[PDB]
Amino acid sequence: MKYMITSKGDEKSDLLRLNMIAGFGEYDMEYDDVEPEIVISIGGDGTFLSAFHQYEERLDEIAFIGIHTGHLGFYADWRPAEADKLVKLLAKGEYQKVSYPLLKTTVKYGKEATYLALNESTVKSSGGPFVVDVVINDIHFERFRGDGLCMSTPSGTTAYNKSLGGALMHPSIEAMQLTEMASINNRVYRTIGSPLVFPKHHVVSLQPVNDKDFQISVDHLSILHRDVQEIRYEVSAKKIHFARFRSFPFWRRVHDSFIED
Amino acid sequence: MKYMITSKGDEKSDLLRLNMIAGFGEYDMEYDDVEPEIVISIGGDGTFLSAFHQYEERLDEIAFIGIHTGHLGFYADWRPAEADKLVKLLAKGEYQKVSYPLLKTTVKYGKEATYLALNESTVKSSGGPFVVDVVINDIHFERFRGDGLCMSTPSGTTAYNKSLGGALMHPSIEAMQLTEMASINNRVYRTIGSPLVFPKHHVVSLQPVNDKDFQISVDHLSILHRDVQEIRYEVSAKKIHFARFRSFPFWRRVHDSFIED
Amino acid sequence: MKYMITSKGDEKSDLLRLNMIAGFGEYDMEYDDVEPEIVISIGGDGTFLSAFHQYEERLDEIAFIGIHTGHLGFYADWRPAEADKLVKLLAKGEYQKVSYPLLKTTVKYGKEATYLALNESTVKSSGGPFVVDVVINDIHFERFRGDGLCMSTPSGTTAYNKSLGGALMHPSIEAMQLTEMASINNRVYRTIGSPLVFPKHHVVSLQPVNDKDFQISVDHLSILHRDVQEIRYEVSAKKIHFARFRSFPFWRRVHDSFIED
Amino acid sequence: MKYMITSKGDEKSDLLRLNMIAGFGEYDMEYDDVEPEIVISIGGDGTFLSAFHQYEERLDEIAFIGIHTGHLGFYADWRPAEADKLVKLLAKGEYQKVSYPLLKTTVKYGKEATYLALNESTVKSSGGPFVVDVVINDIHFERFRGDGLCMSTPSGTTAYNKSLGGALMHPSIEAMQLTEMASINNRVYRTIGSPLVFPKHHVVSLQPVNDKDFQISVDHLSILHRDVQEIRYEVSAKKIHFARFRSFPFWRRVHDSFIED
Ligand SMILES: [N-]=[N+]=NCCCCn1c(Br)nc2c(N)ncnc21
Ligand SMILES: [N-]=[N+]=NCCCCn1c(Br)nc2c(N)ncnc21
Ligand SMILES: [N-]=[N+]=NCCCCn1c(Br)nc2c(N)ncnc21
Ligand SMILES: [N-]=[N+]=NCCCCn1c(Br)nc2c(N)ncnc21
Repeated sequence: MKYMITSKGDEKSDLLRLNMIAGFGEYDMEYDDVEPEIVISIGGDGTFLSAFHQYEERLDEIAFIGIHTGHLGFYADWRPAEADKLVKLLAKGEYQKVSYPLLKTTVKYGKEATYLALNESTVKSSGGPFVVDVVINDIHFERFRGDGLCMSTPSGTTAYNKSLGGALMHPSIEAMQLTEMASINNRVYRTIGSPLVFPKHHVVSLQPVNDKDFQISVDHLSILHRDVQEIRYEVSAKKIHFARFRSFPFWRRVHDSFIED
Repeated sequence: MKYMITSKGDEKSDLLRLNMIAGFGEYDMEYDDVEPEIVISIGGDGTFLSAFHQYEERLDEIAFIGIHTGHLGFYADWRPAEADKLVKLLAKGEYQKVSYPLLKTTVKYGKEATYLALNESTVKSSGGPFVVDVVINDIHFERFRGDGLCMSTPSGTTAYNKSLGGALMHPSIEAMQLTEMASINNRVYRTIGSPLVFPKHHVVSLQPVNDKDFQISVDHLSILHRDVQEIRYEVSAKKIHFARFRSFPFWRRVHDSFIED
Repeated sequence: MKYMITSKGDEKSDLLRLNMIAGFGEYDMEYDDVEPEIVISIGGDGTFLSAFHQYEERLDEIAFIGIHTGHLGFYADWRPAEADKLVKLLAKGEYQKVSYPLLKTTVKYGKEATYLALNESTVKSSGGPFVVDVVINDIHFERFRGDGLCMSTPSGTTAYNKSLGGALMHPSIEAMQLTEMASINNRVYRTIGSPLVFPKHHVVSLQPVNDKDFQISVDHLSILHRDVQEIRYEVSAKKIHFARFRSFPFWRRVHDSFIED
Repeated sequence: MKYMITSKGDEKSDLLRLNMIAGFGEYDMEYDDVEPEIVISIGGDGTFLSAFHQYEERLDEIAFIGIHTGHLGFYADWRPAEADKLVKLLAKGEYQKVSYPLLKTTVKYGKEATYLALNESTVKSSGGPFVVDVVINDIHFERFRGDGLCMSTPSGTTAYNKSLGGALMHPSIEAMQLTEMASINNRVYRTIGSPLVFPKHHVVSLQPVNDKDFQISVDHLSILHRDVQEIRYEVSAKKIHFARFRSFPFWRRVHDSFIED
């Protein structure tokens, strides 16, 4: 199969990449970063995020693999000492795949721009106060007033969603979680406060009240959008496919990253 | 069909019950509180909880309906003014049903006792300090130290789970959420802190460390269990079936109860 | 005495201002917005904040008064219906004063800039990730990693400090409170998480780790500072003096704003 | 001076106690556990709590010292390796003292019982639902509905108060902090949610609404009180006096216990 390898850019990740290319050169494996069926990221979860968005147009044709040359990552979750064994079983093929849900973010202008997120998408205010009306399935739910909102993927719950008090969902649950950032709550302004978990086909809409410019982020990318009229959140029909080669449970992956290792 | 009606016991709930029995007497409807196919609770969510556990041995043969004579409830969510229209469309039959996930709680002794919960099951310490080892899918996850733990159903997320910082899940998501109660976290003792959402077939086990007596609650019921050896939490294969007669979205039901009405 | 009146700028606040000037014209009261001893703000807490920072160079010579033409404010906490009675007892003089603590914020460059805050001062990152070392009384306390930090005055605890989970302090306590914004906590990075309350003379220092550009806010004002080397927080020796004319307890003021009114 | 030493009861704490008595026997130091001026606790913070309440009738005549034979404590905060140096400088006298605020808890029946707490006092419900009206300085503040309340001393903020989201106050601030336990908040029932910090002479009163039986705890002690009519919280006029022998800042003590050591 075709393959390619991204690297964090530091010394050890580049050297581990060339070592796997040399190991791949001993098999029926052609290097190709244009039409690959296997994408390997070496470095961290951020390096994996770049590899995902780099090939987010062909998600159904790629099995992703992450190698962490630093601390353990939730996507780059295979030690460098297992690089040589990764190459062989990848070269055989006939491995099983695992798929995670993704977040679909739509932005409408007075024009439309859609995005896909592996971790989360956030909405903050371009300087001024952040005020939006939250619409769930065409029903007005609340008028949010604070620092912003964060809609997280299941696997993204361990990232920014966790710092905002959100819960950690197992990535086999096709859903999305919304969390609040420093919400103002007084006798006249009311937010739900609790994080919200939405199943598939549930559409969460954010609609402006005053300023129509929001700082919208999607994973690592963050762009200021002007004259915004609506932000639509829903579980994406597209999924990301990992190459499963051993057994590393998500809760074990959560334990090693936050409890002890 | 056979039917029965429970009442909160106050004046208006009893009078609304006799009015529906009289309205039911004008149809092919026999009253029977032993083998009913339709159970109506009048009062509040607590009155509905009693009706559920009263017929929790025959959940697949009953469509539940809740009427709130007081404030809006998440299970008793139909106004008394709609009692006369409930009777007629219930008498016709040919309504659609909706099903919610339930929580299965297993307790092992040096003997076994299983339970079903509509909202949540909690574990606290019988006087002394609460210490348990949390085991997720036979893998040790953490050693919890605090006031206790709460495993909530999807519909139960709006109850005790909400007061503990847990997220609100849509009841169409077959899952269960675990929350922490006043967990102690220092340089040597570590808990995850974030709430955890577990899909079906995921088994969460609580195992004692010192004292084997815990105050285990299941919905409104709470019993002190002695010489406890294991507490097993998992999404139940059994479900509760409501009688759907109009359109009352869960998020609309959340809005009316916490934001404004 | 000399006096001046600021107004929110809308119709009713301007008309209430001219009405008090006319009422003041019936006494030994000269209007002067350069050297006043009594400053009246009409509008809201934001209008009061502007009046404070407008005369923050002469705080020991001014008694402040706030009138809310909208909802109740914690500084603008006197109804417009009491405007005519405010004018008379202000004209008599011989009222008692009440004083609140202020926050002193120092910023050092490779040059020094000091500021005074009535509510709080916040530190966020200019685009990139926010990382600082927190130094309390010259002892390294923690390496913070997240969205930012907020040091609040006692009276400022009801503002942004409250949205960040901070506690509400009575303004008679000469202290300052620090709160965290979306702090990242994993097995390798650790923050205290709890808000911290510091007495007088306690100096809290924030020191950069990578980027030396921070978005530093002080009350409503927010300015991007570049090549920052240190941010020093401490309870200010200066205080703000209100003109006490009735009895409005802080906890009563908290009750009317968040519980019910 | 007279002195006495309490011990956790395990082997090393008893042996360290007899070693200090033998070291004290080489000075003008008489052992006396009835009228001592110096009390030494060996073990942990719990052992120190027992020593405090054991001599809480003569707090103005005693300088307390805590030795931790296990992990670092906030009261037992001197290593066993410094036991021999503690004995000598204690025998010289002429050390400086440091004093911490205490919590005064009053309970009224249809009779009165007062208590002193070094960490905190908690109020929970004897089985049924916990509902109280919170009265601050004779003004009704809120109707609390949840699991209970916790009023903490400044030094007690690092204990149970920290697990409940409360802030950490420096013990030089004569104040008390109130925190909420799993408070229920819906459209009809409202709590402040934020922790509250009260200065001296501020009296916080809890008054029953239905059940007059509460599980009231004071530090380690916990007693069920029946037919309760009022619970009064205020900063105590009495203080605890430690024997200062080196320099161990409270924030350094917080750092070593929660961040790293
Ligand atoms: N706030 N904040 N947090 C930033 C986390 C950055 C590292 N990181 C990435 Br990039 N993705 C994940 C993920 N899915 N889970 C956990 N950490 C992750
Ligand atoms: N802590 N605490 N909270 C007690 C809530 C009691 C009322 N109540 C019942 Br009973 N069941 C539900 C439910 N599913 N959602 C919301 N309120 C509910
Ligand atoms: N986040 N956020 N919150 C902004 C609050 C703005 C209104 N406001 C002002 Br301006 N000052 C105070 C104060 N001291 N207490 C309460 N509200 C206040
Ligand atoms: N929940 N819960 N937490 C129990 C803490 C028990 C140990 N411990 C004692 Br006993 N007193 C203190 C104190 N003042 N600070 C920190 N830990 C303390």
